[PDB]
This record gives sequence, C-alpha cells and structure tokens, in this order.
Amino acid sequence: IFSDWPWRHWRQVRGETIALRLNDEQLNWRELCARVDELASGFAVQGVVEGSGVMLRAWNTPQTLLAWLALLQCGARVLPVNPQLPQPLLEELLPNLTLQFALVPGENTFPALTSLHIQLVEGAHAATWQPTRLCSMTLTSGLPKAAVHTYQAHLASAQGVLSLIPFGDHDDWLLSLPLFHVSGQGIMWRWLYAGARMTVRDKQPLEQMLAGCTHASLVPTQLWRLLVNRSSVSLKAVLLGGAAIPVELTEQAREQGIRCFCGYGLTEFASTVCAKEADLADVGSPLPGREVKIVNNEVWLRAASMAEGYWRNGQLVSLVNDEGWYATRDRGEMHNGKLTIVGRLDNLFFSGGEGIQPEEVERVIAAHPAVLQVFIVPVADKEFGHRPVAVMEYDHESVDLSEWVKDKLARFQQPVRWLTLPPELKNSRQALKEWVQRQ
Ligand SMILES: Nc1ncnc2c1ncn2[C@@H]1O[C@H](COc2cccc(CCC(=O)c3ccccc3C(=O)O)c2)[C@@H](O)[C@H]1O
Repeated sequence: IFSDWPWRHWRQVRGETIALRLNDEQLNWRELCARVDELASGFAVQGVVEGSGVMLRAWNTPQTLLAWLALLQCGARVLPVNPQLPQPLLEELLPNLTLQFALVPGENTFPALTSLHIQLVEGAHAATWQPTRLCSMTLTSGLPKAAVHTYQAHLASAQGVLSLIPFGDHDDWLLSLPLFHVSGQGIMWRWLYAGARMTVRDKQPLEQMLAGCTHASLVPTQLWRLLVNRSSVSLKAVLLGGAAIPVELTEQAREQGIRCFCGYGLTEFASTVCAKEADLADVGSPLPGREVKIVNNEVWLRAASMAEGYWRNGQLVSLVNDEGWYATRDRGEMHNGKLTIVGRLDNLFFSGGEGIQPEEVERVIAAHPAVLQVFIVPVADKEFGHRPVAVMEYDHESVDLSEWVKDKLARFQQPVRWLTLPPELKNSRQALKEWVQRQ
C-alpha cells in the first residue's frame, strides 16, 4: 503493497463500497476514513504523536476498533491490553514498555500515563503512511513479553492467510476474537489487506454476532458453544487456532455445513504460521511467506510477519537466533512439507538419562479407545530422577493398560502409577505435577 493508509487506499479504489458494520450501522470507506479522521484529530490535540506509546485497555467494541485506526493513523505504538490482566501484573509490566498514554473507554489508574479520551474534533490528522513504522505491541501469554510488529508484518501475515482462505470484496469477517491478541489483529489486517468488510458489534450471543457475516475466527470452545446450542450458522469459512484442534470438532462442524481451517500461529508471528483446511495430525504446510525447519527436534520459524523484537526495559530486542530464525520451544516433525507439533520442549523431563516428552507418551496411550484423556506427569524418584505417572480420564470405567503399554512404550516411558483425573482439573502442567505430588 500500500502506498497510503489502507483505509485511504480503499477509499480511492472503492470509496462508496461498504467497508464496516459497526453495530448494524454500515460505513463505506470514504465514511470510515472520515470517522477515523475525527478521532485521529482528537488524539493529536491531546498529545499523541508519531511514536507515542499508548495502552489501549479494552474489549472489542465499535469504539475500540475506531480508536485503533485513529491511534495508528497518528503513528502511535499501540499496546492493547486485556482488561482482565490484574493491576499488580500491569504495574510490573507497564514501566518497561515506554508508554505515555492510556485509553480505557473504564478508568486509567496509572498516573505515569496521560488519560486519553475519545474526542471528535475537525481535521484529517494523519502521520505519513510508513509500512516500516511500529504498529503494535502484543503481550505473550512468567511475565508476558511485548512482541512488536510493524504494519508490514501484519500485512505479510494477512497475505499468507488469504492465500489459503479466500476472502474478497463482498465477504465479511466478524471481529470474533480480541484485538489484544494477534487473532483479533489478524482479522482487522485481513479486512484491510483485502479491502473487504468487517463486522464489529457490542457483545451479544455469538450466534447473533455472526449474522450476515461470511468469515470468523474461533477458538475451539467458541465453536463447541455454537454446536451445543444448535445455532444456525451460515459461513464461508471459520479459521480455528490457539491450540490443537480435535478432529471430532471439525467433523461435527463439517456436518453443520461449516468449512473449517485449522491454524498454528504465534503471538510473535502476528497470528497464523501454518494452516490447512480441516482434514490428520499435522498443522498443515507453512503459509506463503513463512518457513519452517526442525533443529534438534525444535520448531524454528522465519517470516515477514515475525515481530521486530520484544520491547525490553525500554528498547527493542531482536527475536532471532544466530541463524536469523525464531526458536519456538515447540517440539516438531516435518513430513511431506507438513508440520506436526509433537509437544512443548518446556514439558520434557528426564527419567534416568532419557528424555520423556509427555505429549508423545500421551498420544500413544490416548489411541486406546477406552481413553478419553491422558496426562503424563513426572514424579520425584531417587534412583532415576523422575518417573512418569499417567493421569487418566476413561470413556466409561477404568481399564488396566499396564500390560497393553509394554509393547508400545519403552520401559522408561511406561507409567509407574495410573491415576484418575480429578474434577478440580477437568473443564495446566504445574497443576497436574502439584496434584500428582499429593497423590
Ligand atoms: N494448531 C496447533 N496445533 C498444536 N499446537 C498449537 C497449535 N496452535 C497453537 N499451538 C500451541 O500453543 C502454543 C501457542 O499458541 C498461541 C499462542 C498465542 C497466540 C496464538 C495465535 C492464535 C491465532 O492467531 C488464532 C486463534 C484463533 C483463531 C485464529 C487464529 C489465527 O488468526 O491464526 C497461538 C504454540 O506454540 C503451540 O505449542
């Protein structure tokens, strides 16, 4: 790509085409640039300049979306913040993130930040469009880190997604996931990348939120919610992510006429890295722009959507390792161009002198049709350091698998105890470890 602010590009190309539904109010691009203009001008009178660090603490609402466009058009570095993050955690994070303003349309409670207010004044206040300008700072989720992205990176993310998921002139993506996550940002950038339509509507049941839309992004529990309510859903495409996506979910969805795409994404990549139409264990081959490789069982990623760095103690620190890749801490395998996530390196533990990857042992056991869930959890052992324990939820009554595993797992991977998953953990690896150490 764009030679001007995305919303102004489409204003010139297709100005009278409808761009946005905000609570059922329809705005074409010309009208949209006009509302953003009023807010961007109001922010500038209150001190927001190119590079200002601004906390946007809020849930998705039409105001929040407009405020984002306005803040960005001023050239600000936007840190959207989940209103549920507690004040003590923010008191720890904020002073290191080089912020001067807070917009909470709640109350600002951080007196080092000047309180911003939605204010309509006259003007077309805009910083000059610059794809390489810093756009956002998204919290990862120890202390959250602030992954920083340029406009260019969000646009590269969008380009890749839209190479898999057709999204065109008439289509309409619901802003279905929070803008304080990369998921909701990705929807906004896909909308703007394509110059299509987005819908933003104050909170109502998801079934109603979806009215008139063609596309949505869901976490798996949102999709389950729709299926259990037997909601009528009429979509071209749903993109799922945030976790592994069970085959049963997508089969149940397919039966309701819901075309699902499954993605592997990360905060550091401003959303989706690998993706596929729902079909197999893998997370699909890398989206165009992205590259994947496995080193010493670790998934490494490279893309134009990668964050410029993490904002540390007032400065930008690069994400990349000595080869120019991001080391994910995810354990993976590549077969036939497709990535499979085996587990998290943070869960690996040692028993004797062997590495037990819980997720691998879990997969083997879970294939037993009596088994609905299995977690493999270390417990302290003098002779061997740790030994695996199975914590199980069975389909009906429990079954003895202590023999059935002996030809499917090596000795060091076989559980030394088989326990039952308690109600307090149905619908956390530390919690399971802690619970097992009291059993
Ligand atoms: N498809 C997978 N298989 C298996 N493990 C996975 C996994 N997707 C993550 N994960 C795991 O969960 C970890 C972190 O996952 C995320 C954390 C923060 C942000 C995100 C991106 C979420 C996302 O961007 C999104 C969510 C809902 C709907 C659409 C989208 C989207 O726009 O792409 C993922 C990964 O490192 C993996 O260990």
